[PDB]
Amino acid sequence: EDGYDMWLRYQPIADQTLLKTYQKQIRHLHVAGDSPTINAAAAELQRGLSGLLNKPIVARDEKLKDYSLVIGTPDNSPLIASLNLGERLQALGAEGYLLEQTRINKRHVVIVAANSDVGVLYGSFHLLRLIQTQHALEKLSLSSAPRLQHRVVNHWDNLNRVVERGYAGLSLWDWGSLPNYLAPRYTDYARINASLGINGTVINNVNADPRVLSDQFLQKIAALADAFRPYGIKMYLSINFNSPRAFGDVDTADPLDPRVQQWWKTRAQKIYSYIPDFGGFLVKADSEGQPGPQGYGRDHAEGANMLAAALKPFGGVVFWRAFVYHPDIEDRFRGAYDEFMPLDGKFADNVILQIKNGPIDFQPREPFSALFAGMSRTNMMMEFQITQEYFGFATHLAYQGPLFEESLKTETHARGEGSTIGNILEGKVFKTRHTGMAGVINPGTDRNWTGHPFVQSSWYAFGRMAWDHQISAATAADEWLRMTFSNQPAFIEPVKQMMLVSREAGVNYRSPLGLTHLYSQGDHYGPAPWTDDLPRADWTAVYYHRASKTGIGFNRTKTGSNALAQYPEPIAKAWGDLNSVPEDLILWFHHLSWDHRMQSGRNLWQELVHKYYQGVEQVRAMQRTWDQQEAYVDAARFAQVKALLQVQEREAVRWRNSCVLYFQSVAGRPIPANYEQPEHDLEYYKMLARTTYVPEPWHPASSSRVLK
Amino acid sequence: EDGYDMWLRYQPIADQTLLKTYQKQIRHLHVAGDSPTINAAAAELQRGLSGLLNKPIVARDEKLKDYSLVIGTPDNSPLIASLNLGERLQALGAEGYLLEQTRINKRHVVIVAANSDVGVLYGSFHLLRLIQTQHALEKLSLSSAPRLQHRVVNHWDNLNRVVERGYAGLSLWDWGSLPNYLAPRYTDYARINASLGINGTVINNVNADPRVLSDQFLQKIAALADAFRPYGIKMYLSINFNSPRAFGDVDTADPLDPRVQQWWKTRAQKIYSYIPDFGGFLVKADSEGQPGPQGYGRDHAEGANMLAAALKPFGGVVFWRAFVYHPDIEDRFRGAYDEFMPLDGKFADNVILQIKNGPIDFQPREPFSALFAGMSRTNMMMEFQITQEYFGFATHLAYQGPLFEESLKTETHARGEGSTIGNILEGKVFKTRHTGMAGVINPGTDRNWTGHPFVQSSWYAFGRMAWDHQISAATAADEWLRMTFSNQPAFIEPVKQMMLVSREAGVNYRSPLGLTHLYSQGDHYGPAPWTDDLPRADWTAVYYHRASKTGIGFNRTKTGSNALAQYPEPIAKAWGDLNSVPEDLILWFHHLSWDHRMQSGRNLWQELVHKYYQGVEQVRAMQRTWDQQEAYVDAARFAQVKALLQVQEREAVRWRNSCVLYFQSVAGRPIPANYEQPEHDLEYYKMLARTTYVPEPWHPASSSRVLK
Ligand SMILES: O[C@@H]1[C@@H](O)[C@H](O[C@@H]2CO[C@@H](O)[C@H](O)[C@H]2O)OC[C@H]1O
Ligand SMILES: O[C@@H]1[C@@H](O)[C@H](O[C@@H]2CO[C@@H](O)[C@H](O)[C@H]2O)OC[C@H]1O
Ligand SMILES: [Co+2]
Ligand SMILES: [Co+2]
Ligand SMILES: [Co+2]
Ligand SMILES: [Co+2]
Ligand SMILES: [Co+2]
Ligand SMILES: [Co+2]
Ligand SMILES: [Co+2]
Ligand SMILES: [Co+2]
Repeated sequence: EDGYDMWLRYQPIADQTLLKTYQKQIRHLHVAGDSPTINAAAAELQRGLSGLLNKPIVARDEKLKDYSLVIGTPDNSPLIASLNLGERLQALGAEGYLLEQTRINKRHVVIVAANSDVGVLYGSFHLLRLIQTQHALEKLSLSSAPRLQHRVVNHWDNLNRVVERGYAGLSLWDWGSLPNYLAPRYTDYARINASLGINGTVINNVNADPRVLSDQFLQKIAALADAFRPYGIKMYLSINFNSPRAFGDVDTADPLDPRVQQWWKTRAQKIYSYIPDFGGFLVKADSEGQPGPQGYGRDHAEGANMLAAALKPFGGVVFWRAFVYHPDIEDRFRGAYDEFMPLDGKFADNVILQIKNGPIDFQPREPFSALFAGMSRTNMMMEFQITQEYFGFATHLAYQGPLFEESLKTETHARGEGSTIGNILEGKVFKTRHTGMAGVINPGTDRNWTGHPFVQSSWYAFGRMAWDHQISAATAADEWLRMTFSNQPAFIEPVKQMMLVSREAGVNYRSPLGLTHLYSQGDHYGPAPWTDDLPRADWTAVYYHRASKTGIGFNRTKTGSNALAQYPEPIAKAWGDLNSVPEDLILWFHHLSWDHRMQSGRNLWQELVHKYYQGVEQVRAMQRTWDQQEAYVDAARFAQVKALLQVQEREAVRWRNSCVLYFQSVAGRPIPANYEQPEHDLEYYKMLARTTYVPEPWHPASSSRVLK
Repeated sequence: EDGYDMWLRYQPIADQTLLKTYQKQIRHLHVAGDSPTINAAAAELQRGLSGLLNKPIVARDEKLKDYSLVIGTPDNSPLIASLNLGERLQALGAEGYLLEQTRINKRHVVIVAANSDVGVLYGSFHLLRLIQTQHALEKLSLSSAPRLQHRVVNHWDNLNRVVERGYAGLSLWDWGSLPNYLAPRYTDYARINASLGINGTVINNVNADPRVLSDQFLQKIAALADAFRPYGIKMYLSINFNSPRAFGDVDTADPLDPRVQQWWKTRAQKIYSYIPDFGGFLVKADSEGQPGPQGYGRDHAEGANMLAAALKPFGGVVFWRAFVYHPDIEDRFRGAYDEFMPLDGKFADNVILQIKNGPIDFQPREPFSALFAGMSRTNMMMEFQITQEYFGFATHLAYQGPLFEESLKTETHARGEGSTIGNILEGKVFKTRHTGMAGVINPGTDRNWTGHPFVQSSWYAFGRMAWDHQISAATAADEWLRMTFSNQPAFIEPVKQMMLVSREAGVNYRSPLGLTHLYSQGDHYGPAPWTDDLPRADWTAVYYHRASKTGIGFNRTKTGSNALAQYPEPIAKAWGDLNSVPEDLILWFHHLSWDHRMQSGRNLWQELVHKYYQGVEQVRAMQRTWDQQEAYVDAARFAQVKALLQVQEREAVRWRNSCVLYFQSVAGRPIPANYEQPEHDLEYYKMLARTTYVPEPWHPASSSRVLK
């Protein structure tokens, strides 16, 4: 096992009693349809059922035999049509499906029914997953339909093939051999994402390269689009707003100038001639030096709508990112809400505002982005991070399921109780036209796609939740572990719990209690809570925690930046009262004295030390847990994960010592004697921050020759 | 087939008659020894014999059975010792072996015998190779010893894991998980190289990063050395001559300063404490802005000897590169010879001068480096390039076997007939102590290690030629094709001839007739024969061709730069007379009028055009040849090579058109009417040079957003 198949491991069911049962149930595979998508479904079932059931199952269009798996839509399979499923099937829409043990013409059969061909494909993947996870097919009757419209992944890939915040190798897209070489991996990539119901992908960096819109690259991209099409995945591209000028065709990119409007209309026509079902554009504009409307004195609705008007005739959409924040504002936290609230209602119907789960930047824990509960007349979608920019690259084990679950189940009170983030995204709260979530996966050419094996679990969790936002981190992990490693109960429970605690461990050894943004800038690998004196203050560490001799935290109540007033009243009330604010968010909103007593009985200095030390202990416990699993995992992946956990323990100790000693130097309070005193002093950890290798090809820190 | 196994494909022998014969001859594997090296040999024979013979062959130490493969040395295998091989074994030295079908106490055996364990390992790989190439074991009696001491590969890997002139992915060395994670791939890398007899590797960029000498990185590198050691491969490191300054320990790097001498001796001690059999140092100094002794007003002997004094007590050596040339000389061709000739005999016995095959920079054809025939009191070694910096990156098929053979069989007349480069390298011509050959392979994390499947053939040939410098390109291709693809004679012949013509095709469409250095600067992917006006002229294209309305070529005779006088008399004569100079080198030494008549009857302009058009035709012929092999090759690799050849044809045409149109614009002569006239003009090809994607992560050109 080298991880190439990820969770699509079609190995014979290990439980022999169960294997026999499946073997009696699925003896033939009946597929009448022959469209590309149906063919892809048949091909997956054929390879999947043959592997899992350890016998040759070939997809065939023949007279129905007893004990068959029959797939199709009423339109492409007369057998499925004969069941007259009616309303039951129809309610499942354009992507849903029904899996049911039933009878046709007296024959025993298990049907993968749907209204569309992509519905059959999704249904087929679920059929396989049931087997992969050793669920019973007897009396099977289940239907499912996705709860969000655009379920997409994002790749921050540069055209040179280096991935920004990419810890799993070079970009998968081999531009030098495209379009001529349709590599097998492009199809496997499609199969991975289709297996989760992911129906779209942005293959290029948001720090966007204009070349993607030239003929040279559109031919390459079209070949990728072709490979992805039979698997229901639409192609999207990140665009550079200054494209008209980069191509030398117009002396401005002002969205109100007719020549600019025409440039993009003509370019959309060119794109659509290459990729007739192109999904549309992802846009990072007027943020971190990236070009945008405000550079021409226009607003984000004006810029987005101009792009949207160009794509509208072709059915394309603009995913316009809300990750915007000007250096001059008093509180970065407030930024996005204050930028976009005045524009609510001004965006065209095929513009969707793509918002990170939190107001800052993918930190281990952030409160929900206020825009989610505030924008009532604009299409929204979520942006989550899978690649571990802030969770330890490819060396740290960190299942992100819980982060996503936490976010999606957060009650916002936008329109009273029941206004969870998930319900907002689905369109149940504010009535909206387009819904979705995007996941920044940043996989690469490493054999196992994600570098660290467990980053696969995050990918998985993300994909499952995009399909159904109420799926728990626990459910997703159970499924993933069974598909990826083993169906042994003794293995699943400990390793699932290990996965479930990994995120919190990553909070604890880095920045607990509402602390945030304590990373080495700008690589983000290691600790650097002392960071100051950067061109922009809101990229430093001290800006956020505002530690002094008397206290720590950032005042976001009515007496401070009043960011709490950007939230619905019940959240503002709960978070602004020291009696009710969750301790896991406290320092985001309150500047508190070191003597403040926490729920545990410890003072805030004590509780900070306790959490940092807890994070390291949690990693050490993960080590012990993983070591007890050697009998259930293959030798190669076992050794790799064991080794990576050793690296993570070493770094978590470095994180703990660096942060505790730094905050000690400011607070001037001792570390309690029941905690192991750090091996060295604060200057040594500063030196370690300057010299400890940063393991990412992209960030310049990896080339740093600093040795002192 | 995804190329991960390279030429060590242990699939069952297809010829059933042959298979039975091998199955009757090798029924058991007898191994008495148990050292790490013998264990690795035994492991290789076990996996190899089992796969090739399609039956379980397990290494055992037991009472000898009839029809056994018996391996060992007289010291570790009583059975081998009982044969009293004597003088037969003595002639094999420290790395040689004997392969022989014989008898031990009545029992039919085949022995792999040597004086050392590594000799047994090398012999074990040859035994496998015999079987892999379907050679008969009956009456087998052969011996072999390497002809060069230091057979190494070079990795231009940066510590961020980007490879300089790297077309095959990221660096193999995963510094973020080292030393903790001993990846299986590290062992497979060792197996690949040991299979060829390669006993050394320089893992880091010659543009050297001083971090490799820090404890942080030495701990990581030692884990690599540990993995490489049982395979007989020693560890070497490129060094930065300014390291004492970079570490902040001394205020100069002057080699005559006692503090600097002491810094390197103390650092050597540190290195050997981690790696007790460390091979030594590779050094790029006073070249292309890299630091060196001349930066302190010292010479290369003074610099090299100071490093050599530090390594001497530990047995280490210094590979000092002669790739040096300063911008204000009249003729870069003369550079290295004028730099090093005055230092002949001034280098310590553990310094070896590492010299490129030619005096410029790995161009598709270069005459031999004059230093090989001139230095008589200095250890020398060859530097060859495998990675296709100048042969089309990972998209062009360019077997380098013929280049290496051409070089190694070149008569220099240094000391009579038989003064071939190969014979000089062996130490027979000048009587030197330390000999070798280095190969710049630059593989990466791509699944097939080399990107383009055929780059594996060039690595293969290099290693075989490092073992025996008289091995032909034809022989190495025959072996490689059989090991990599098929033993079918109808496949071997045409694909072997295709491989053999590929180098020459790459000369023809780029720079035939002694033209050189016509590449886009400084990425090197595409044509740019117009290149001028760079910070230094010797990095441009016009500097070399000197094309004008009246002629082309560079005068290196007595009436020009007189670089020919740097060669032995007979060579200068032959190359300096228009009657005897090879046409494949003519423009290196002579500036000729466009009306000069060539051997073919064509004038020089006509011949120029003919060659450029010939190169494209040769690529088209390679396409047709490869299409005829579909029945013999697995579908995946077949499709991949088919597609790459399409990219190569497109590029070859771009090269042909760009060059023919450029030289036409200078010469003012028509392209003869029988040739397909390019439809676009020269300005268009200049535009394509600015905008055609450069497929390499490392060079900045791949990030170029130029669109016009
Ligand atoms: O969210 C912000 C990040 O975008 C920022 O990342 C920066 C990207 O550009 C790099 O050149 C910088 O080094 C790096 O800091 O980091 C700060 C964070 O607030
Ligand atoms: O041999 C010379 C090369 O070394 C040179 O390659 C240069 C390497 O440094 C890069 O930064 C430059 O861009 C590149 O030109 O090119 C010319 C060749 O003569
Ligand atoms: Co894995
Ligand atoms: Co980059
Ligand atoms: Co645990
Ligand atoms: Co206290
Ligand atoms: Co290959
Ligand atoms: Co680099
Ligand atoms: Co041919
Ligand atoms: Co003419």
